[PDB]
Amino acid sequence: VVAAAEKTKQGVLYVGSKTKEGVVHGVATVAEKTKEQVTNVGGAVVTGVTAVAQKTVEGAGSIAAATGFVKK
Amino acid sequence: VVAAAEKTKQGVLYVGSKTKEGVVHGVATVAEKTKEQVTNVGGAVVTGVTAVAQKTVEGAGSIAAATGFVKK
Amino acid sequence: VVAAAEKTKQGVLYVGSKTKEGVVHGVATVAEKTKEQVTNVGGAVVTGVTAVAQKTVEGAGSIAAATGFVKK
Amino acid sequence: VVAAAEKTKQGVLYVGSKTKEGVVHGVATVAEKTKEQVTNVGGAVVTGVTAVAQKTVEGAGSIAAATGFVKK
Amino acid sequence: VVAAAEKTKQGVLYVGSKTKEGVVHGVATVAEKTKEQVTNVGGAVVTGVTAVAQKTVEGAGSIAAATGFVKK
Amino acid sequence: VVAAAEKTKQGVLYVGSKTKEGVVHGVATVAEKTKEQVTNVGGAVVTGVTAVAQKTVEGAGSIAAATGFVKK
Amino acid sequence: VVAAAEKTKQGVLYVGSKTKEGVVHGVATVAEKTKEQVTNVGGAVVTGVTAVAQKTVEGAGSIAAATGFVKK
Amino acid sequence: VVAAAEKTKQGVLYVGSKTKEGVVHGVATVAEKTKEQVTNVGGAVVTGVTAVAQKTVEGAGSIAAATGFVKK
Amino acid sequence: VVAAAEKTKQGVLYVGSKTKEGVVHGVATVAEKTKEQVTNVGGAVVTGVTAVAQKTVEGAGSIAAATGFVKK
Amino acid sequence: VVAAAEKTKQGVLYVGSKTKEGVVHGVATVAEKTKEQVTNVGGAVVTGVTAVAQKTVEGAGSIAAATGFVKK
Amino acid sequence: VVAAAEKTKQGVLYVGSKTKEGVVHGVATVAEKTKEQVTNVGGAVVTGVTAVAQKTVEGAGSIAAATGFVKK
Amino acid sequence: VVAAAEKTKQGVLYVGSKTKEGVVHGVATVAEKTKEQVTNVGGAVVTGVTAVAQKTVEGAGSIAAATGFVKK
Repeated sequence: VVAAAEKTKQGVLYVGSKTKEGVVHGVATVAEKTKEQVTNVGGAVVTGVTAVAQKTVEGAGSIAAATGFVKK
Repeated sequence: VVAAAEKTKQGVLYVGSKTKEGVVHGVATVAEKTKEQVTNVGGAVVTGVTAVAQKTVEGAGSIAAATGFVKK
Repeated sequence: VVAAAEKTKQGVLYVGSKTKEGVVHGVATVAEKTKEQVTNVGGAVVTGVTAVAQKTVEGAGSIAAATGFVKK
Repeated sequence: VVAAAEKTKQGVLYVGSKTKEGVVHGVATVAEKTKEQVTNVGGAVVTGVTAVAQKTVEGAGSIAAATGFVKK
Repeated sequence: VVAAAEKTKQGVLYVGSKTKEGVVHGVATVAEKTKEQVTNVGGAVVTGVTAVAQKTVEGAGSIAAATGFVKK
Repeated sequence: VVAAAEKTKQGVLYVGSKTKEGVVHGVATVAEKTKEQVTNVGGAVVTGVTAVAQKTVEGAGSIAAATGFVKK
Repeated sequence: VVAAAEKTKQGVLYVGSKTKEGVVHGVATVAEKTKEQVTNVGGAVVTGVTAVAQKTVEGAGSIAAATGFVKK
Repeated sequence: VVAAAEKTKQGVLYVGSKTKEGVVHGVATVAEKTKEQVTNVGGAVVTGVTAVAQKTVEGAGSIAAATGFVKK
Repeated sequence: VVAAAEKTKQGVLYVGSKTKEGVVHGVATVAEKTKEQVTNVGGAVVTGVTAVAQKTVEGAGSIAAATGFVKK
Repeated sequence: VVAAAEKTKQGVLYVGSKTKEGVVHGVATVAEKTKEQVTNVGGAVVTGVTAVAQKTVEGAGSIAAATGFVKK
Repeated sequence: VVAAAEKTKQGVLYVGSKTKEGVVHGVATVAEKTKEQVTNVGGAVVTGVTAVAQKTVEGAGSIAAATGFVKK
Repeated sequence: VVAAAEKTKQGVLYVGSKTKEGVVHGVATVAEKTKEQVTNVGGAVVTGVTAVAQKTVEGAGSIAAATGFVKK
């Protein structure tokens, strides 16, 4: 799990949201009368009504993610 | 789990939200009469009604994340 | 878990929120009559009605996160 | 768990919130008639109605976080 | 758990909040008729109705956090 | 748990809060008829109705925090 | 315009209304840049969201109404 | 305009209203830049969200109404 | 305009209103830059959110109303 | 305008109102830059949020009302 | 304008109001830069948030009202 | 204007009001830069937050009211 980023040197961004009665649930877990469960999140969960990503990367960007599940 | 970032050197950002009766639940866990459960979050959970990410990276950016689950 | 950041050298940001009756729950855990549970958060949980991230990184930025779960 | 940051050298930020009856719960735990539970937070939990992060990093920034859970 | 920061050398920030009947709960724990529980916070919990972070890092910044849970 | 910071050398910040009937609870613990519980806080808990952090770091800043929980 | 009523002698009434955001306008008159207008009401105007009339007349009932408009 | 009523001799009434944000306007008149207008009410104007009339007349009832408009 | 009423001799009434943000306007008149207007009310104007009339007349009841408008 | 009433001889009334932020306007008149206007009320104006009339007439009741408007 | 009433001979009334921030205006008149206006009230204006009239008439009741407007 | 009343012979009344921040205006007149106005009240103006009239008339009751307006 190695991440690196380097940068060497030698407009209008409009988001308009007009909603009404917005109900958002990003990560939900409902367990009833069960025995064993695992909710494993290790990446990126984005939830919205107006989910906007403008000009996310304009330089050095590097996201390193890893998940592990071992059950011996 | 190594993260590195270096930078060597030698506009209008508008978000408009006009909502009404907004209910947001980012991370929720509901356990009733169960035995064993694991809610493991190790990444990035973003929840909103107007979730906007403008000009997130313009330089050296590097996010290193890792999760581990061992059950012997 | 090593994080590093170095920087060597040799506009209008508007967010407008006009809501009414906003109910927000970031991290919630509901346990009733259960036996064993683990709520493990080790990353980044962002919850809002108007969740805006403008110009987050413009220099040296590096977030290193790690989670571990061992059950022998 | 090592974090480092160094910087060597040789606008309008508006947030407008006009809400009414805002109820916020950042981190909540509800335990009724259970036996064992663990609420482990070791990262970053942000909760709001108008959660704005403007110009978070413009220099040397590095957040190192780690969590550990061992049950032998 | 080592944190370091060094800096060597050789605008308008407006937040406007106009709310009414705001109820905020940052960290809450409700235990009724249970046996064992642990609420462990070791990172950063931010809760608000208008949670604004403007120009957080402009120099040397490095936050090192770690949590440990051992149950033999 | 080592923290270091050094700095060697050789605007308008407005927050406006106009609320009414604001109830804030930062850290609360409710224990009824339980046996054992631990509320361990060792990081940073920020709670407010208008929680604003403007120009937090502009020099050498480094916060080192650590928590330990051992139950043999 | 003569009304008369005489009476000589020798259960469950349930109304259930569960609405949300109800806007009612019984008698409205909108005049803009006009010359002459007449709004003459002399009968019976009933306006509602749940307009219920149960067991209105069980005895002597007699409603006598009259309207007149003369323009010589 | 004569009204008379005589009476010679020789249960559960439930109304349930559960609303939210109810706006009621019984008699309204809007005049802008006009010359002449007449709003004449002489009968019975009933306006509501839950307008219930239960067992209005069980005896001698007689409503005599009259309106007149003369313009010579 | 003669009204008469004579009477010669020889349960549960429940109203339940549970509202929120109720705005009521019974009789309103808006005049702007006009010349002549007449608002004549001579009957019965009833305005409400929960307008209930239970068992209004059980005996001798007689309402005599009259309006007159002469413009020579 | 003659009213007469004679009477010769030889339960639970529950009203429940639970509101919040109730604004009531019975009789309102708005005049701006006009010349002539007349607001004539001579009947019965009832305005409320929970306007209840239970068992209004059980005996001799007679309301005689009259209005007059002469403009020669 | 004659009113007469004669009577010759030979329970639980509950009103429950639980409000919050109640603003009531019975009779209001707003005059700005006008010339002539008349607000004539001669009947019965009832304004409230919980306007209840229980068992108003059980005997001899007779209300005689009259209004007059002459403009020669 | 004659009123007469004669009577010849040969329970629990509960009102419960629990309000908060109640503003009441019975009769109001606002005059600004006008010329002529008349506010004539000759009937009955009732204004309240909990306006209750229980058992108003159980005997001889007769209210005689009259208003006059002459402008030659």
